[PDB]
Amino acid sequence: APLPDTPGAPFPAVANFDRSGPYTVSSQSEGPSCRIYRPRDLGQGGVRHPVILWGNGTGAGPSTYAGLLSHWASHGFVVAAAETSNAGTGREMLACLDYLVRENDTPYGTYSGKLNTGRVGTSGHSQGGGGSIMAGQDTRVRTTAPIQPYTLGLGHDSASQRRQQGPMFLMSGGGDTIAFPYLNAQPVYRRANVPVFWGERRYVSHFEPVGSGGAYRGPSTAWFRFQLMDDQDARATFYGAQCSLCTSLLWSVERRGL
Repeated sequence: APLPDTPGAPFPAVANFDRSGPYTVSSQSEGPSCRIYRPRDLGQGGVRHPVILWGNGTGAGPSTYAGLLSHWASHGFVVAAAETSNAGTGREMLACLDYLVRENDTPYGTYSGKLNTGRVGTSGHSQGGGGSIMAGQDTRVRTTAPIQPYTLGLGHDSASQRRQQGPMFLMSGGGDTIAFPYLNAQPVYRRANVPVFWGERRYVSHFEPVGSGGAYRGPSTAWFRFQLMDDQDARATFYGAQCSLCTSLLWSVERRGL
């Protein structure tokens, strides 16, 4: 850990990060209480799929975010969402990683030889966004993208903010009165020991990520494509003084080490 980077053929390019990708998707509950959203046909054309671990919002289940999870899977990601409605410690998210790792390496299953376990990301909404930070401490994790994280309690260890392994895309909502950004997101940005891109979407509430992922679906996808798939087309969304988010009137950007 990190696990070796084992890339396959390059992933098809897409013209929009917020539209579906080329793959037909499926989901199943399997492993240690994991709901996995993935391309129906794994390894099409020789691609090796990067992994995204997902933590739900407090009291929610994977289906609450089915539109977002499937969307990522349509791009070519295998998304392992912990089934738990309380994912703040990040432990259940990582149990799902342990299962995929094992499955990839075994000779005869669904995922055998199909994953790129050297390319792992974490994300989550609210308590699960705190859970993605906590899991981002694992050396197997290359990047995190917490969506409106709740970091004031519900299993969060603020020490984890200074022990990240890769770059973070921190997302907050200007109208979130449940995981108030100044109290839950600003401290994460302040303390991050890795390059951080903090995008605050003005006006949106704590329910914006539920379902299709709303305004966070495209940006989050561009982030994972760039970090996990080396998609250079997604690069400009976050890099440069003129990156897309940077010039958008609906996002407040704060960047560091990038």
